[PDB]
Amino acid sequence: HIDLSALNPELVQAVQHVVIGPSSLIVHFNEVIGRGHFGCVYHGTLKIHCAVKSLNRITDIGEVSQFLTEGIIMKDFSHPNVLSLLGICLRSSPLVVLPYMKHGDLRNFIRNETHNPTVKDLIGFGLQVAKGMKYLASKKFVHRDLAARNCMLDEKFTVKVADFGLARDMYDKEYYSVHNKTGAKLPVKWMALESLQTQKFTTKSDVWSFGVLLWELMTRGAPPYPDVNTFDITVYLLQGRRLLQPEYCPDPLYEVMLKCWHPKAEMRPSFSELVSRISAIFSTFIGEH
Ligand SMILES: COCCOc1cnc2ccn([C@H](C)c3nnc4c(F)cc(-c5cnn(C)c5)cn34)c(=O)c2c1
Repeated sequence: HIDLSALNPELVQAVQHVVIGPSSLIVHFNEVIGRGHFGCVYHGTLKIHCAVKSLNRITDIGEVSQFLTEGIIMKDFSHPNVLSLLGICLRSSPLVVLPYMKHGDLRNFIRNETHNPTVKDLIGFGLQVAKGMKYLASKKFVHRDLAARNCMLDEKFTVKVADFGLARDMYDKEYYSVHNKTGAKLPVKWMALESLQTQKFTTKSDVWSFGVLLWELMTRGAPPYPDVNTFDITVYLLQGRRLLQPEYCPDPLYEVMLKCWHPKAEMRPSFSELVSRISAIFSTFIGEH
């Protein structure tokens, strides 16, 4: 039930634009297209193709006014490299309605044997992520879980930063480790040093994660630091170590990665700078699909 008075009065008007009437959404529960810890994702027809995420694997949604507020904030985000929220549908837990992303998550796409992106293509995927993150950062939004598994591609191969707001989940449980003091399940191999120490996330720790994501692109989806175990990553990094330069990664792109992993968070490049530097490197290449 929607209690309009429980919302901030400023936001009441925006509710009509986020809520999807059940007569407008056919959900095909016969075919799972995504699996999160908090719930499964299904085909949906809104005629446009959509992805419908359940949150029923969680025992409770939380404060319904807060859930709507998150929806309202999220729907106002609009950028070609950020996954949009189409809306929220209520059933007698609510369903989150996202655009259909035909080619799935970026990591699986670059690992796929049937597709063959060139080096220029891979750098271009990187640039598209950088633009999405420049936009999210301009809205003061900290992602906290940027990684190739958490970006998706549509039918035109447009790359979108995903896995945030009401779509946030663990879609590959392998890469999340339980903190012993806090219990939080953390993507430690994508995390900045300071975040591993404090569990505080900033746009500058998203930039660190972005550097790792660039490394994933250039290795076509290799797992980072395979011979390091979970929270021993802090010890590993503090030995004076970083991920090695992939074979087909240009020297300037590796230099970009090293700047993203700067020990001083404030000395890491902004996402605007990353878009600028990467656009330059991208422009030096010929040949792409
Ligand atoms: C091969 O892909 C077939 C298309 O299936 C789709 C098509 N479109 C979508 C759209 C959204 N989602 C959920 C809500 C979602 N939202 N963000 C993400 C994300 F960042 C990653 C994933 C994901 C799914 N599987 N994996 C490995 C990662 C799923 N994500 C989906 O799971 C989803 C699944």
